[PDB]
Amino acid sequence: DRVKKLINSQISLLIGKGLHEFDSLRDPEVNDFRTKMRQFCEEAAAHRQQLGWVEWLQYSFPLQLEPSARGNRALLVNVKFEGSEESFTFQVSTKDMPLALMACALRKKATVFRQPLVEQPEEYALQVNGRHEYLYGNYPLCHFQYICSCLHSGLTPHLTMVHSSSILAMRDEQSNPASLWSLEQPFSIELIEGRKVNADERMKLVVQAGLFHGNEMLCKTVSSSEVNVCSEPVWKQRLEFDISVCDLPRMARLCFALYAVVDCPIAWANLMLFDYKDQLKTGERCLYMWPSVLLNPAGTVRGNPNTESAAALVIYLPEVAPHPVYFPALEKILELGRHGERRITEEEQLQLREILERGELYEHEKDLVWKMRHEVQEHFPEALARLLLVTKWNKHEDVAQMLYLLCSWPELPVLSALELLDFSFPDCYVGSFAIKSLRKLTDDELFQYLLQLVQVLKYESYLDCELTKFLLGRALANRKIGHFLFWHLRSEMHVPSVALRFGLIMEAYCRGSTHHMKVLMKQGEALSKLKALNDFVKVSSQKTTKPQTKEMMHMCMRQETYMEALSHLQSPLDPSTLLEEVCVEQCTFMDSKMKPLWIMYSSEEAGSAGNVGIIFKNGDDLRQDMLTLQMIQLMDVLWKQEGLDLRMTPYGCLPTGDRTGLIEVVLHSDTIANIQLNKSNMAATAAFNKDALLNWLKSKNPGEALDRAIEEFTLSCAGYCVATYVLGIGDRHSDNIMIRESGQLFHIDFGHFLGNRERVPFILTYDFVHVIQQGKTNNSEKFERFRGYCERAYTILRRHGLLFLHLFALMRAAGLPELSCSKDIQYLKDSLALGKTEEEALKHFRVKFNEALRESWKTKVN
Ligand SMILES: COc1ncc(N2CCOc3ccc(CN(C)C)cc32)cc1NS(C)(=O)=O
Repeated sequence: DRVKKLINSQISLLIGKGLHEFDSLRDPEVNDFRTKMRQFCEEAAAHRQQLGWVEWLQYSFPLQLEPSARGNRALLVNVKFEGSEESFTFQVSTKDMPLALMACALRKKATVFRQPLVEQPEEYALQVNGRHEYLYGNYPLCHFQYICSCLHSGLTPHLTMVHSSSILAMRDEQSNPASLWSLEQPFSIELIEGRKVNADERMKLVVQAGLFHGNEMLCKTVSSSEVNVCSEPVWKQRLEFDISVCDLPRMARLCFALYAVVDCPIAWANLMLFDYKDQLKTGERCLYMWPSVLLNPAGTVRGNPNTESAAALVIYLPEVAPHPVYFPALEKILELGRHGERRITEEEQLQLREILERGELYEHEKDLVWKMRHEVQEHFPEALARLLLVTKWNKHEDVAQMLYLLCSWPELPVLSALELLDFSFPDCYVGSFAIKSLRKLTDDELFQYLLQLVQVLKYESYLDCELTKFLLGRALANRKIGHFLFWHLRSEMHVPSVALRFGLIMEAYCRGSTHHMKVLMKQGEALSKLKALNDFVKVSSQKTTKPQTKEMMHMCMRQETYMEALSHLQSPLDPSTLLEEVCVEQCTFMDSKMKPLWIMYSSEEAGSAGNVGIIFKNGDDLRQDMLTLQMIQLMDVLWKQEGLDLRMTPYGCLPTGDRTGLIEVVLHSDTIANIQLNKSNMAATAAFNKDALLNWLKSKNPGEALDRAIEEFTLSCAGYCVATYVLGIGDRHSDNIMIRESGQLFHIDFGHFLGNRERVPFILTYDFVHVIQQGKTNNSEKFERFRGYCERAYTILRRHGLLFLHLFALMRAAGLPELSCSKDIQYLKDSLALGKTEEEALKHFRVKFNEALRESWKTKVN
């Protein structure tokens, strides 16, 4: 009673939408979703509460492994036991496993405490000090991201021996508190009227209507008659479509576009012809229209919630029978589809093989794919998508024949399944099949594609769907998946077209983890304070000097309400990172229009690794930055899987609200512009501005360390030259390029990509060529190694070209202005030269790299 009511108010506050608002809709689809998903998520919670202690570590602290390890050398490690000040430093091999390190620490504890211990190494796990990260399992130490990170930066790993009883105490502490196919007549509707229409009185109003199965028309579009512009237009007319009622596929959507003609677009509205319970819709429909920015088939099938101001179209769906009509059950479909004809010549089998291994077709090529559909299934199962695209979705007999093959189709690789999630495959059985083949995604692969899977929810026609159930089950089985699923949904609650769907998924998730709900509430409280703090800084920076606004920001942060809200939270950018003590004196803000905040933290428990920063931004939109950075990270994983480490810096970036988000601070780094300012009385001051970068590296890396820094610069420079070229990152200048004290170069500010439109050429800067060449004018040995790194990076990306294409195609659902159409996708197709052979693509890259070298030399002339 009192706990339920409190939890309900806590979910309302967390998701940014009162749960009573779901109840007020009196929507049976909303009610069934809420009841079935609450049950599903509570069942997941009960399974979790009884997990074994090692399984609970897999849930709460999933392993962070090196990409090359997924599916020798000496090392110094500092190990302590929980709640003990005392620690032990000892030598291990990078090939040693956590258990050997643990047995070693237990022998030391037994010698110091003078007693032969009862404890076996099997009863413990290794925590990374002051982090929600653990080392466990039969993996050598160098396979762990944390150990790998220490090895490269020279730092000593600091670990804590945590007993099973302590992990079990965590699990316990975090518990949830106790017949259609006979109807041959053409499809028709009555277009009754319009309400709250706003247009120029000199013009006339028209309603264009179309039937779609995804993006493809099921028949030609039909238009109403022209009627004089007014607030309440009255048509009362029959719109007849060239398709029989029996031929409407299950996922058929009726799409409307209201406009004014002398073309002046006004509004659009879509609806599914069948409901969530498979019933063919009849009766009057009031469609609350969305404003046009003509027909929008990809647009949401739910009405505009702003019923007070929105244009409304009133339609009538006729009663096609005196009894309700449902879409036929799978048994009936399989029965009709089971019947057909299966041959073809040795020459035409070569023609089919040619086009299936080849991707638009000519009409005759389509007919052969369809005729040879059984052979597509048995000998080319990976060509399923091609066959689905040749299926006549406007003929129920062909759809039955297609569904018959699909229902016995072998499971496809993850790559093939991602393509099938596109809106180009709108059928529900196709969608279910795609999810079935995605079930084999590892948590690491799932995390890599989570952003695209969340965007795909915007294409879904109904609330209760296989994709939502899949995402929820995986989120509830892995705390990190759960964390990012929550933030990707929460960051879009200000978007009315997704607020209901996203709000309902977050509620179900919360029912599955009351403890995680409170952990996320703590994060939301810090974000609420940062927004109030940022508003103060925006106002104050216009009235006074920078030192004054900064002192005022500090005084504001030092208030008890701010010190409480801003400290002791898991970072929204990374739940493994603990943001412990806010270091007010180190906090500041940037001089740009939105005055973003620079927030520093420290943790005595984590030591040096506890010194972390976040950038809070309110006013800018970080969605494209997050996507670009996720793509750069993916490049890093694919390169590392080929044994290529280009020493990349894919720092965290996460939208959290309406034009609000965080960016991970990379410490010990500066922009190229700041370094090239060549200030006097500094360790880097230069005789020639071209020496500035190398002198800065020299001051940071004395003696023998310079060699390693130049190499880190070269590797990262090759990675970023390739990444920015492939992704078409433009507006590159000295203040959006950074260098770490390690020598690593990295890019920032990804507000423009995919050419935005101009084809971005490969960029080679003389300043960077100068450092790669160790400061020498001529150094082809070092320069050409760098070219090899670029070529190797580029050829790896090309081999995974389809993965980038499939992911970017799914991202079109995000509604990013620079990722809206096929033209934007064509940019990636050209940058990766996907229509060519590897030798032709490498020849093309070489011409592009040489064109960038001749461009660079115009600066070398001076
Ligand atoms: C899209 O905006 C951003 N993208 C990335 C960063 N990074 C992330 C990595 O750590 C950094 C360390 C220093 C600087 C450069 N300094 C001048 C603040 C920038 C960054 C920062 C911003 N936004 S800002 C700070 O420029 O207002």
